[PDB]
Amino acid sequence: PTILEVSCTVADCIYSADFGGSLTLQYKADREGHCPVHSHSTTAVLKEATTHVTAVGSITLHFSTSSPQANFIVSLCGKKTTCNAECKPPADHIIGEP
Amino acid sequence: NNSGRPLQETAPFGCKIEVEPLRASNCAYGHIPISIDIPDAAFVRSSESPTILEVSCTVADCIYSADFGGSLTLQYKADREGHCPVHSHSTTAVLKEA
Repeated sequence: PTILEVSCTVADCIYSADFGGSLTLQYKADREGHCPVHSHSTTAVLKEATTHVTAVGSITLHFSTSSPQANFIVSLCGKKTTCNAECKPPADHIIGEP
Repeated sequence: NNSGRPLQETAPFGCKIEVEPLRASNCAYGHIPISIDIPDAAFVRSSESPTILEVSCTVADCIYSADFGGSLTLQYKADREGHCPVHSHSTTAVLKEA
């Protein structure tokens, strides 16, 4: 399924080792399938890899970033959209994760 | 004979003076800073609680008072049925429902 029109709306985000960022992709596609989602930046990584895509709807995804600002392109079945955000400093000081 | 009035009828801020031990109960004054470490079990990731695509607010007739005399309506669009919390981030407004 090659999606037709997708847009990105980013919720509260934070730059830390843990997955302290969330966003939503509002998509309009043509078939029910298993589209692969990805991040096209070196300073952001998603949690989910393959997401069930419907005809029209939304998908919520998580991400971790190292930049103070989320200024990164997310790709869904090839279609690219630039997510613009503003991530605050982390609340914690130390983590048990890399 | 010249004892005057007791402190029960003169203590400001409406603090009820009680004895054994001497103390003032329900003395409403100032603010207290409270730091709460909420357990990690209560929190849930954003992918479970239904994010809402958009919300529009329409305020009905209101009177600024102590009682919950003001009303409003929120037109919401979401992707799933859930139990969302509602808050007012202004200092001069509070909500009956949370």
